[PDB]
Amino acid sequence: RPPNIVLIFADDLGYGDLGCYGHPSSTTPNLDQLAAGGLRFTDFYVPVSLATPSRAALLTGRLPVRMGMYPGVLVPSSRGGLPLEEVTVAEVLAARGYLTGMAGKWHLGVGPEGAFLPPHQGFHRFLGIPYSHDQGPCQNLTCFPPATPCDGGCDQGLVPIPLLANLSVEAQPPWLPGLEARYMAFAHDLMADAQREDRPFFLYYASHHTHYPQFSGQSFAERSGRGPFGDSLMELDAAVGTLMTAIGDLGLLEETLVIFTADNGPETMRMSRGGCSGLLRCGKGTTYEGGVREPALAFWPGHIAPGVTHELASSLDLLPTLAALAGAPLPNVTLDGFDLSPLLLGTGKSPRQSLFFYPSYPDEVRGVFAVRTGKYKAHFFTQGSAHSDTTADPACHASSSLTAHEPLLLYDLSKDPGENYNLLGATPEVLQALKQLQLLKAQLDAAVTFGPSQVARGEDPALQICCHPGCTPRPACCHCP
Amino acid sequence: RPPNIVLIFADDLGYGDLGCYGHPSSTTPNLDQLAAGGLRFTDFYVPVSLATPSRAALLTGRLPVRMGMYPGVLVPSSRGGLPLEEVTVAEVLAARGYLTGMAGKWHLGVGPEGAFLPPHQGFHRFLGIPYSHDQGPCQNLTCFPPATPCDGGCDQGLVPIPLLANLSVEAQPPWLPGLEARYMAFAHDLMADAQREDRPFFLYYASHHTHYPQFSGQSFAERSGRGPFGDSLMELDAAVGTLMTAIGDLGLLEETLVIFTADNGPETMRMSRGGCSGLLRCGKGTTYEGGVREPALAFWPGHIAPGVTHELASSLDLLPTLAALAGAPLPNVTLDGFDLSPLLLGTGKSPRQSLFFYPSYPDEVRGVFAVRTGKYKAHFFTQGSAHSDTTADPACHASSSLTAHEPLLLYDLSKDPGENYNLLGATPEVLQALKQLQLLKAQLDAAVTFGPSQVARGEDPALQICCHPGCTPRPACCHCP
Ligand SMILES: *[C@H]1O[C@H](CO)[C@@H](O[C@H]2O[C@H](CO)[C@@H](O)[C@H](O)[C@H]2NC(C)=O)[C@H](O)[C@H]1NC(C)=O
Ligand SMILES: *[C@H]1O[C@H](CO)[C@@H](O[C@H]2O[C@H](CO)[C@@H](O)[C@H](O)[C@H]2NC(C)=O)[C@H](O)[C@H]1NC(C)=O
Ligand SMILES: [Mg+2]
Ligand SMILES: [Mg+2]
Repeated sequence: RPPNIVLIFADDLGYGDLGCYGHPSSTTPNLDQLAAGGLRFTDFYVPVSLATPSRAALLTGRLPVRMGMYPGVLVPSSRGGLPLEEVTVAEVLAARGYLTGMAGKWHLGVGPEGAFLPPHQGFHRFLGIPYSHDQGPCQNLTCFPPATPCDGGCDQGLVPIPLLANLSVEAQPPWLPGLEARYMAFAHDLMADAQREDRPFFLYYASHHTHYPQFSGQSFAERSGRGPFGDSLMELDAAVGTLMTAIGDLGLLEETLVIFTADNGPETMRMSRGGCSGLLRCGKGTTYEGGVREPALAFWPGHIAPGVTHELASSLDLLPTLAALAGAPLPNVTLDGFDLSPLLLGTGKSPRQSLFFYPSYPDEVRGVFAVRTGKYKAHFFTQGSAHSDTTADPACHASSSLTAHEPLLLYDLSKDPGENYNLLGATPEVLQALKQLQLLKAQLDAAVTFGPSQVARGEDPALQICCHPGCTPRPACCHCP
Repeated sequence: RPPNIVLIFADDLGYGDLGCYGHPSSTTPNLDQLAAGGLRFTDFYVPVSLATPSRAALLTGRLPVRMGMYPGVLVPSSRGGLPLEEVTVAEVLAARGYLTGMAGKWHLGVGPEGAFLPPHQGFHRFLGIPYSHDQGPCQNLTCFPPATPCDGGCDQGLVPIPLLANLSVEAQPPWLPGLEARYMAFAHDLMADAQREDRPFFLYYASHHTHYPQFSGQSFAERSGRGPFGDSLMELDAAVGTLMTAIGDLGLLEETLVIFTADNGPETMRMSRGGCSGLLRCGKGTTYEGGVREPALAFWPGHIAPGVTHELASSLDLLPTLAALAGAPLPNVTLDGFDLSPLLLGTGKSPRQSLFFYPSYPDEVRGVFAVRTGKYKAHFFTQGSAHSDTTADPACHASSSLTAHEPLLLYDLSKDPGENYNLLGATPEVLQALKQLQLLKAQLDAAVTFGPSQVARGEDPALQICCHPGCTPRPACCHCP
């Protein structure tokens, strides 16, 4: 039968944050053990280094511009959302009869009467926050018990963060030192109900770690030895340990595929309360490797042998791989990913040779910003971001503005993953890579027409979720902790 | 009985070059397996990030300025050398009756009739090159067989590189695609003779990898998928695999302690033919973490359990640990390291709380440049280096000149290992760290008197080794390949 699937997606976590990706001070013992008994990717990517667009791509296997998920990210007042018409992974697995569930951050739209909420896009069960946890004021929230407050305040002028159960406000705001526990219990129940009914489950655990502001429950506060960002990552790692114990307990180890990855690179503007891209350059919000190249682990005892692949892979390849693996059929839409099951099961290579990267603010005159083929990556356009400010590398700062490069900038990632030495600063291998990259951009730009933007549909304060509907004064009357 | 000891010391290799320290493209399967069954350090250091001074410190357990090993490094014409009077590790183990042997780079002086060569400082056996392999012309050497030449030429105006056997020129220059093989065989014989005579051996394998220029034998050329720097590191890794097979073969696994580390950070001026410091800042020649913080593995089946320590350690601590472990007595000299055996054997903590860092060009008016206590590191002086040029971080370049900092620059390495956020840009933990660091520098600077420099004793071309003594014209007549 099709396997049970657990998909864990961390938030704003970098390529060099796990212990097993080199960090000297992180504490992530469950993830290290999951890498030690599974496949660790060195070259897995996401196509855009922001939250919404990354989350859309993972769930539909489709580049975000195809469906209007740009520019920037959605906010609480947002009129727009991932069209209902797109077929998510949960829609696909639901129809093969999976009990589907999601815990955590959705950030894929809310809408008039919550029409874009997960329960409309194929999850049977949903306990979570519908957008990032810092999108609503937090100067009064506790981030670390007993009463260490969240740092800095978060977004102002908005309803507190709502924890939701399907479409109902279960709390507003929730108590952050307790979210993990709520989420483990929801996960545990979903698994056990699925055993109960003889059916495979699909759990989508989209953690809030390690997005700003950092938080954790008391068993982690001040125990990772890397400060708040670590306490928070140690908690995500202990949630993973929990899912894994529960998989043990129900005797489901060899029947569950478990993937871990993250939506985008670190927010280095948070300084030492943000993540680390390791040897890679820059972070969140850019098309440099540090923003789009993420950690990725695939673990399935008895099906995937412990190792390290350098094959190309993308979050875009998850719907199709999982569809394949569960004998479910693919939507009748154009897809930008591929089935990676041969690579997972060790009977093949990855079919993916290229990757296309779009910036946070794309546009049809400029098209794709960077393309990777084999070991080479070309950048046609370059640009820093305020999510990546504060590091010593000036190309990452928001003062590095949009600059065009013709001839393109060319890096061989196998020797210069750090993207330091432009090879066009000659050889025949180089001229052949340049001609291929130039043609893959012109091909893609000529063939993709952007979907009309969801984010420019604007904002309506009246779409903000409220615990005490119709109350007054808005937004402070919404609440019910 | 005291264990057999193998000490492997790589050259110009960075903290993020091993596969197990995060690199995405290196191929180092034996070292990864050695980490997987042993202790991987995250915070091991060397006190100066140049070759000579690092090599002096490791062998004597003493800060290089105590014995005149500054500034810069020794050259072939150098009149000076590590005084005979210093007691090396090999001297110490010899007197407890170890069969002692060294293969590889010595760079600790040559002298009039080779008075500073290893055979005078306690090794019974020596097959190697007495200084770096690029210190003599290489435009005509082959670096990768069948006939790929070394890149760039190396040093000019000098005798070719001599391979030596005790004090005799066995070759000049040697064939670089064959060094590994010579070195494995010498190592194999030394082990097996030591079994034969019922005595513990001490092998000091100081590889030439991954110093410029890169080279390897044909089984590695073009097979690591990271280019020449990788082919070269893949060869060092396959030498490690060989030592390990040989340890197996003689049935010596649980009686041999094996340590791996490297003398100093990467030479990023070699660009993509140089190493990678990972998330750490800068490289070779600086007192930033990327120049002084090195990979370090301790492997001893049945004595050291597989893990990861974050305890402080230094190359300075090796003589005393090994002396302890072999029940040999310590020289009657002031030592700057400590016995780490409790940490190795899991019955203790490291005794080391502080580390003192000197620059490549030290002086008694300025004294130590950086000090680490617990998780904090202070920099009293900062400075870039031409060994670290070419990266995006401007503080590493040789155009960043010697700048004093009062108040000191203060970093908490557990949250900011990358040395980005000066904490003095307030708190009581901070003021207490500042006062302690300021006092550890003034204490050390007032108590260490520098030894008179060996390197300023000057140069005599006549000290250059010659295969065909008395020939003419010097230096090209020296040779005998
Ligand atoms: C809200 O929606 C779902 C689905 O209706 C709730 O559903 C589940 O709850 C019970 C068992 O866990 C059963 O009464 C329902 O059959 C079951 N539904 C399915 C399809 O499994 C759920 O409790 C709410 N979501 C969550 C967990 O918050
Ligand atoms: C040069 O010096 C050493 C020591 O004299 C040589 O010594 C070893 O060689 C033989 C066995 O390997 C024996 O004849 C000697 O007893 C032995 N010496 C010791 C003390 O072990 C050695 O071959 C030369 N160095 C090397 C290996 O190059
Ligand atoms: Mg995100
Ligand atoms: Mg060196």
